[PDB]
Amino acid sequence: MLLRCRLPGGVITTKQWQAIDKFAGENTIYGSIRLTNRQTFQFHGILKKNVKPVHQMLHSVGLDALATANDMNRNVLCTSNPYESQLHAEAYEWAKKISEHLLPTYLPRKFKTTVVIPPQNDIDLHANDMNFVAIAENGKLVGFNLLVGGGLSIEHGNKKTYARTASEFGYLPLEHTLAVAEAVVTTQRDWGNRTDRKNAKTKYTLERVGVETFKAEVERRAGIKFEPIRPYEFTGRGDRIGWVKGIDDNWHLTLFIENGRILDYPARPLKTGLLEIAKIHKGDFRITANQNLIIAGVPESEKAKIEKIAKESGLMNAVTPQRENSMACVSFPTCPLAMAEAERFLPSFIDNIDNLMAKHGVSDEHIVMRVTGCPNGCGRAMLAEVGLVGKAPGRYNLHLGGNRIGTRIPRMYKENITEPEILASLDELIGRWAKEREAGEGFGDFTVRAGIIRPVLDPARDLWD
Ligand code: SRM
Ligand code: SF4
Ligand SMILES: [K+]
Repeated sequence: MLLRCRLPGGVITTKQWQAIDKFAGENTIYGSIRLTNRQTFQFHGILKKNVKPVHQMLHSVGLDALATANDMNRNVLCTSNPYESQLHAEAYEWAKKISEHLLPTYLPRKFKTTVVIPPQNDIDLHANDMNFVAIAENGKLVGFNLLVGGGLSIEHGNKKTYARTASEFGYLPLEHTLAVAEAVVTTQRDWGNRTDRKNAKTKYTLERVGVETFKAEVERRAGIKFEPIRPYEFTGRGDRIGWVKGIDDNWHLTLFIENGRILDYPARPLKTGLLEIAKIHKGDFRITANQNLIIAGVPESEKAKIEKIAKESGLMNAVTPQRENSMACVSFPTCPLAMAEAERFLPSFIDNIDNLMAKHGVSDEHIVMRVTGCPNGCGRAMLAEVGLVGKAPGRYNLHLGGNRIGTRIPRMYKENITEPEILASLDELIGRWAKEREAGEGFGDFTVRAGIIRPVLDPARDLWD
């Protein structure tokens, strides 16, 4: 009653879309397509009668789901809508090559990989084991900076677990990408703590052996020496909602989809709308790491026809910058591990946050705000400026002090509190931010600067109070 597709970089054809739309509507309990924050999609509630039909459906359009249980990798991410549009094709080709290279070495724990195009960190590289940060010259990839060892999962009350950001190893020319990817994976395979499953992730391996030790073994196995890191900076993690110009005469329409949940709602036929777009659209779709959808490669002559369907179906309903930059995991009703609501909580929670932002005169601003239903961390709250981590029904740990670009873990601020208490705290804090912030200063950076919360500087040692 849960299927998830392999879909490197989130790129899905309109023929593939029509097939998964038909299956979702006819052969699942919930009737939805759920976009995931690893750039793929899920069905919910597949009856026993429809388990063979769904793998045959995927195969009929060239898709595979083939998970996982004995076979550990997850979907390889790729920046969906780079500002330098010409870089996407090559970066996506490399995400596909890496994905195919790592198809079945049993790993100690699942392993997550990304291809990132600065200045966008939409794929949230610090949540991932292995990250290839693209470096380009003259519109062509020349190589990657490698960052290793991110991961967000924690267990409540267990100070031996922690979220960790990823560590820079150095730069590699493009030709060494697959050798380096294999070397990182096999080093983790060999050095990971297999016995203790809560200690098996690469983030723990790196802390046990040291970054230089792991890096040296990767160099030896890959047959390379890393070069110094080549400069890169991120400016944000959000999607580019609306129309942006791509390559040639093409345009990309990114649609905000709340929680990535695609279903026909009253007066908002989101699912039928996307089907009608799939039937006329000349290009592909791209599922983003923010659970949104890009209608990619629209010729200028077709913009008006695509926008008409999107507007009439509810897919272009205006929301605040705050809502565009908020995210939650699935949680209830389908997740067996859920402690508190996330997806079903987020719309009314952000309604309340929207009122606080307006009350303090910052309705045009945003705070990267995420809700995760339990500390496994799928909603990526442990990279948010404001993160909520489910503890029990209606109760969350409130974390503060991440940043807009996702390079710092937020420390826990208040433990095991309800929504009214969270909103009361955030009302006070957003008020202070609005009045005391420096020009362009984000909410998370402010809570650190103003001494509201201490920063997390070295998570393996200082995440836990
Ligand atoms: C759908 C998604 C959340 C979303 O709203 O988008 C999701 C949903 C679930 N995740 Fe995940 N995870 C999703 C991204 C993540 C991420 C974020 C990311 O990868 O960018 C994390 C934190 C990053 C990390 O791994 O450190 C994440 C860490 C987990 C973990 C904890 C892993 C660990 O190291 O301890 C579990 C539990 C487990 O593996 O035992 C888990 C388990 C689950 C399961 C399958 C629960 C289960 O084991 O039975 C969830 C199914 C819920 C449902 O009913 O659909 N999921 N999960 C994401 C699907 C991504 C995908 O296509 O593969
Ligand atoms: S964070 Fe917990 S509740 Fe949310 S989807 Fe992941 S496992 Fe389920
Ligand atoms: K979304």
